[PDB]
Amino acid sequence: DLKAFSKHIYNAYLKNFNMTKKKARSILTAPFVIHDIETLWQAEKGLVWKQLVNGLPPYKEISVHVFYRCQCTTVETVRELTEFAKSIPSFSSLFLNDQVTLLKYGVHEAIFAMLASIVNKDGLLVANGSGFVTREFLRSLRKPFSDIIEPKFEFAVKFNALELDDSDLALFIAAIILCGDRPGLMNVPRVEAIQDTILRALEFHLQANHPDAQYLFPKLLQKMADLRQLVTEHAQMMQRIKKTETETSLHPLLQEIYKD
Ligand SMILES: O=C(O)CCCCCOc1ccccc1CN(Cc1ccccc1)C(=O)c1ccc(-c2ccsc2)cc1
Repeated sequence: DLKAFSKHIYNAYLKNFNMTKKKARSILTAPFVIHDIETLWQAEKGLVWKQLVNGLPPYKEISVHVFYRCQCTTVETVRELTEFAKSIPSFSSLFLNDQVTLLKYGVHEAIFAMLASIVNKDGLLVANGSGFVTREFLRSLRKPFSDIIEPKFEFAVKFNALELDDSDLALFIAAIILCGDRPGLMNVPRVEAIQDTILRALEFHLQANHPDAQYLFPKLLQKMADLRQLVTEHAQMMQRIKKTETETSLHPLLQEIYKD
């Protein structure tokens, strides 16, 4: 019963996401390194990006350009997370408006967790694993763009120290999205009941896949709390960019996510 619930979620994870954590870490341990303006120009003229540079909004400056590449990945990851959730029968049985509520308030927590896999202390992978942007370069961008990036590195390296595999992540992501505390949810008891079953699946999976791990499941529940604070800080910083970087465009889907 529950063993099949989990594997249904695991198959949805493998089907709807392109790069696994296993692949990400193997690459991280070669990609073209982006560490300065010159290598960023070469990467944009040399590497193959999911989003064609010509499709981005008009050029404004280096910091803004990186910010647009950031939006490309988060919007692409929202797309995959939406198909991942829709491949979960219990998620698809909710009314469409509750599905949107859960994605609206959940995808960024999910993004900052799942994409921790492509990050290490030195930087993170870009361009489908073909590039590697250095943390030092991202820190050298001008405020406020350097400010929004650093907190995610601190989380990702502490998160990666838990050594979750893709099977753990699949359940963990499902649990983030199916969260009963999201504002404006219609059928709270149903979402709460689904989240509880996912968490029960998570614990059963962990104690089998990580029999010698100490306190791993409560450690992950604390990371769910951390992610909420991370996203809260992120949304505050995004509202400051909207306010004072009027020249910077925001993808319409993210405008809808941050509309409040
Ligand atoms: O709110 C939104 O969704 C839009 C506003 C996002 C602003 C904050 O974005 C980031 C902050 C910290 C780290 C990474 C990202 C963005 N990001 C997702 C992510 C990956 C790991 C962990 C958490 C998130 C990326 O994958 C990424 C893609 C491209 C580049 C790049 C390309 C050429 S020069 C730089 C750099 C990063």
